[PDB]
Amino acid sequence: RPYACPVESCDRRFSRSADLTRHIRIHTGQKPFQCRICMRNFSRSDHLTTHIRTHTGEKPFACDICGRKFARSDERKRHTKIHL
DNA sequence: AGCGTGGGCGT
DNA sequence: TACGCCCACGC
Ligand SMILES: [Zn+2]
Ligand SMILES: [Zn+2]
Ligand SMILES: [Zn+2]
Repeated sequence: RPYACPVESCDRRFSRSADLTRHIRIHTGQKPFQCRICMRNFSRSDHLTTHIRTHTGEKPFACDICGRKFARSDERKRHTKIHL
């Protein structure tokens, strides 16, 4: 990790410089992606993609056991474990 | 449950 | 750079 955050209060370090460039948005407060629906801003395009599903009700991820649908794969993952 | 949001990293 | 997921933490 040759790339450290130059911010005074922060001690984080990164392997790839591009990851620090993304991280630095936490301190500058830049949120480049906007929701056309509710006008809310987001720091990441991937998080913007999933936020919009809270409006459309789109749920691409169904549980392998019962078939209950989820907007994000991680919610389905958190759910599947309840069948154990 | 509903879902924000950072870290690791692949395309 | 710009984007897209997995994985995880958090409220
Ligand atoms: Zn920092
Ligand atoms: Zn929105
Ligand atoms: Zn299920």
